[PDB]
Amino acid sequence: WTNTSGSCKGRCFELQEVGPPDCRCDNLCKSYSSCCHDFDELCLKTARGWECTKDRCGEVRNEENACHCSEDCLSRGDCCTNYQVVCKGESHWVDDDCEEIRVPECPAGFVRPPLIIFSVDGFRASYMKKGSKVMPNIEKLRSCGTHAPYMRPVYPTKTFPNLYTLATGLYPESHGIVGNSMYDPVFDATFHLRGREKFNHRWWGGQPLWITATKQGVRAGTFFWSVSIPHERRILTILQWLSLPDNERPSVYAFYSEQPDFSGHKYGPFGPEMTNPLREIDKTVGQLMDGLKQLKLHRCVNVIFVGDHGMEDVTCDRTEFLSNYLTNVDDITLVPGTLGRIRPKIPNNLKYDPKAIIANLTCKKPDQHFKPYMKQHLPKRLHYANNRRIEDLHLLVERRWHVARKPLDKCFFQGDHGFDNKVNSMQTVFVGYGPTFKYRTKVPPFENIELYNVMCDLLGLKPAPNNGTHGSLNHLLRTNTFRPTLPEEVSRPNYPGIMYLQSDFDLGCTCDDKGSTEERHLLYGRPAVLYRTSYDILYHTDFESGYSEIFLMPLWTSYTISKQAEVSSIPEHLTNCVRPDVRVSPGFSQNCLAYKNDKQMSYGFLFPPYLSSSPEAKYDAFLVTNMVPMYPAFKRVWTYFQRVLVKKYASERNGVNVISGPIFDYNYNGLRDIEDEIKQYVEGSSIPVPTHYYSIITSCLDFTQPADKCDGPLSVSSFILPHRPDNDESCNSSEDESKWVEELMKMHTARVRDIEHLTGLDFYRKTSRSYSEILTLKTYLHTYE
Ligand SMILES: *[C@@H]1O[C@H](CO)[C@@H](O[C@@H]2O[C@H](CO)[C@@H](O[C@@H]3O[C@H](CO[C@H]4O[C@H](CO)[C@@H](O)[C@H](O[C@H]5O[C@H](CO)[C@@H](O)[C@H](O)[C@@H]5O[C@H]5O[C@H](CO)[C@@H](O)[C@H](O)[C@@H]5O)[C@@H]4O)[C@@H](O)[C@H](O)[C@@H]3O)[C@H](O)[C@H]2NC(C)=O)[C@H](O)[C@H]1NC(C)=O
Ligand SMILES: *[C@@H]1O[C@H](CO[C@@H]2O[C@@H](C)[C@@H](O)[C@@H](O)[C@@H]2O)[C@@H](O[C@@H]2O[C@H](CO)[C@@H](O[C@@H]3O[C@H](CO)[C@@H](O)[C@H](O[C@H]4O[C@H](CO)[C@@H](O)[C@H](O)[C@@H]4O)[C@@H]3O)[C@H](O)[C@H]2NC(C)=O)[C@H](O[C@@H]2O[C@@H](C)[C@@H](O)[C@@H](O)[C@@H]2O)[C@H]1NC(C)=O
Ligand SMILES: O=C(CCN1CCN(C(=O)OCc2cc(Cl)cc(Cl)c2)CC1)c1ccc2[nH]c(=O)oc2c1
Ligand SMILES: *[C@@H]1O[C@H](CO)[C@@H](O[C@@H]2O[C@H](CO)[C@@H](O)[C@H](O)[C@H]2NC(C)=O)[C@H](O)[C@H]1NC(C)=O
Ligand SMILES: [Ca+2]
Ligand SMILES: [Ca+2]
Ligand SMILES: [Cl-]
Ligand SMILES: [K+]
Ligand code: NA
Ligand code: NA
Ligand SMILES: [Zn+2]
Ligand SMILES: [Zn+2]
Repeated sequence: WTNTSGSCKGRCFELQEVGPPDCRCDNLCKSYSSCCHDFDELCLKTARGWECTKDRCGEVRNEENACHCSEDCLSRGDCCTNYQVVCKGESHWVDDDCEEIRVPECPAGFVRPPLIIFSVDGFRASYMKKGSKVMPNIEKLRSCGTHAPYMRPVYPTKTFPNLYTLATGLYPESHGIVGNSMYDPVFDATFHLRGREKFNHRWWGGQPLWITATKQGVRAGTFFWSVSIPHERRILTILQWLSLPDNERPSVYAFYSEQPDFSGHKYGPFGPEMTNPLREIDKTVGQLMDGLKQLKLHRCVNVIFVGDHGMEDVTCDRTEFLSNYLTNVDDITLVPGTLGRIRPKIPNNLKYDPKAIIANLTCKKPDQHFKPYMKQHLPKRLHYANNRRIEDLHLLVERRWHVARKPLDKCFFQGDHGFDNKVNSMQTVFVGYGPTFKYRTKVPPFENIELYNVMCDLLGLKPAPNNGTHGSLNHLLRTNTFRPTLPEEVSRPNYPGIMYLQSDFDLGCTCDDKGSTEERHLLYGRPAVLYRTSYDILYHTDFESGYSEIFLMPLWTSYTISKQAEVSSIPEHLTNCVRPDVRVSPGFSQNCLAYKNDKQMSYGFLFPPYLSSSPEAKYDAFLVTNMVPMYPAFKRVWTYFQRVLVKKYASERNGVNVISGPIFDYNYNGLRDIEDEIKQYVEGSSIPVPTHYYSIITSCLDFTQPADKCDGPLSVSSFILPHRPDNDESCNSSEDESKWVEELMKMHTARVRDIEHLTGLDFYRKTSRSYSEILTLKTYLHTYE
């Protein structure tokens, strides 16, 4: 119980959090039904509106007014934002020329620039194309400050997962807010957009920016605004807090707008009804900038104008129904819409057959507008699996479409979001303006998981452990850049020489018949191994590898293919050639007998014999130390990549450096598995089966320079292919590989950083580039939009 008969007099929007039985006056009181009886009348004043008029200039202060035009209002920090414009002949901030901020220009008592996070819900990246005619304030921030053409949100491209990702620097699978709605099987409770369940602390993991701030003695403003508090009041409150004494004043502030998301759902992103809501948000930005200018803070504060996700054209008519694919939809619960998550209606039903359900949802209609996946098979770039709240069965929905259980479940909407985070329509905005951000600078697109580290740096805070790559966004900043340190190598390699004779081996294999290796094939230095293990560096004419004695295969295989390289076929008599490696013991080698016995498992090679520099060098590609276990269905993908696509990339990019290898992620946590976690081996052997195969393809950004003679920045594209026993994911896989393999690889595009987490390897340790630039390169994701 709370005594609401108390009063908010002189307590409106107080920073001290009050709890029952005392009545609250803070912004959050509304969502706990604990505001004092007079909160609306004292704290949500609307009298005379939000703008000063000429007749109000120099007025005697009236406490009933929403905002003031009295001579004392600047010293009290509660002027209407246009006070100096109307009463003192000042210009609106938007009308001022763009002037470089070389150092913060703050009033006395400020020791560092405050940070204001201006969050806009559903602000699609392409809305910026409307320019100054629609949004002059936002356009000025964008062109005068630092901006990206777009920022990549996290999957699902929904509000609660993305806002909490912005606050923590974590993937939803780690922070726990995996959707706008979610069922936790341990709690046996459901989190919803509406209701009280979401207010329970048990759902919210990690460490949000406001907690990081308070734990390190930095004061934070609210990061939650009640829908009943109008935007003009949110801006005035922030300005009032910025006017508090030095010992009370917060260092970080957040503003939130439900728009343009609200109108986006009603009218779609291309709707003519979108113009007025965008003009209204721009007016709010204008009030904040004018408000800051009159308080002499417009060249003091850092402003981050950021969105949570974009908006797509989605209609009721474009809905796929599970009732058209499955006999009994009454036995299942579906999280529907722009994504699908399926689980049995009865939480632990033994009759629930996910295998039969997936089979009925796989390639059943030619233009099917969704694809089913067991969560561990989802593209690794989504990082959407390691949480009990994520159902095993997932449906990736095609952009512009919805999925529903049955038809029973005019249309209420014309727009929606939630789709795959690489989708153009889901892309959102990023603008950084102020003394710490760069002046009139465009930066390449980046992921929202990276902002938490930057916000910590802008506030002098040590970030909590997160999924960002600290230093990868250093190019956005004038100052407060993070000096990163190269991770120390944990395991030094062995460099084995010849220690065995051909006669020492009995592997059941048959075969009919250092130097400059490092310089040519290892262009960016040796990858470092960041965990404790036993491995060997093996040199060859055409490739170099880091061979694991534990996993009996390379952790990585590195090779360079020039633009002029010749592709050759494997001679008929060498098709089944596998040769013992005299540098590696029989006890630390794979064997052909295991592969022959295993009627479901074949083998591939990491360095392809097809790309050998000579028939003599080709024999090295058939070494037992270059072989890896591969399902025949996967070999169709792998062989096409090696025989066709590597040469294609070398020819188009002027040579390529390729690093390929296995990945073991049986527990789908996005991290390298330890031995005990491996759940599949080649029949009757200790040869582990990878869950995935990666490749990192590097070349010169300036393609007029060959990959092996690049003087400047690099260009990279990578992938993490699922090692599957079938090609059920690719509906057109019965056709030639030229019709589907590339499409599959593009879907499984990845960052070098994703591969580093999955392998415990550290790449690009020896380049002529700055470490900050290399960190940006590692976070790059090649999208095929
Ligand atoms: C993205 O970045 C994060 C953060 O660095 C990485 O996640 C971390 O991984 C390490 C190594 O696996 C984990 O440490 C292990 O776990 C415990 C400590 O765990 C407890 O204490 C920490 C710190 O106080 C706390 O954050 C943990 O919170 C988990 O559990 C809460 C209660 O259930 C929950 O609310 C919260 O969301 C979080 O759940 C998530 O993590 C667990 C695993 O911990 C996972 O099962 C679950 O599905 C969620 O994803 C927890 O109380 C140590 O004793 C061990 O020795 C070991 O060191 C960290 O706990 C974990 N941190 C977080 C915040 O998840 C990701 O790996 C990285 N991803 C990639 C791909 O790089
Ligand atoms: C819920 O709150 C009501 C409103 O009170 C205000 O808000 C609360 C949260 C708190 O901040 C209060 O201080 C605010 O007044 C409560 O009603 C009030 O109850 C108090 C008594 O508990 C009343 O007081 C007296 O007011 C007189 C003036 O009108 C004073 O002269 C008097 O002072 C004498 O007594 C004190 C205490 O011994 C001495 O120290 C002094 O020297 C002096 O001799 C008191 O201060 C107040 O007037 C009430 N306000 C109103 C508007 O009625 C409410 O309390 C309940 O209801 C009231 C009507 C009484 O029956 C209470 O006994 C009863 O608890 C709160 N509800 C609950 C359940 O606690
Ligand atoms: O329910 C909501 C919004 C509810 N709140 C979001 C959080 N919020 C707030 O002020 O967040 C501010 C904030 C918090 C954090 Cl963690 C981080 C930052 Cl950078 C900023 C209050 C309003 C919603 C929004 C869009 C939707 N689209 C849709 O289909 O359903 C929707 C529901
Ligand atoms: C998968 O789809 C098939 C239809 O293609 C379902 O099988 C049919 O079920 C009905 C009963 O509703 C029978 O009358 C038909 O004879 C069945 N057809 C065939 C070809 O067997 C099947 O039930 C679906 N499975 C699931 C799990 O939904
Ligand atoms: Ca319309
Ligand atoms: Ca793992
Ligand atoms: Cl959801
Ligand atoms: K076999
Ligand atoms: Na509230
Ligand atoms: Na197929
Ligand atoms: Zn949103
Ligand atoms: Zn929305």
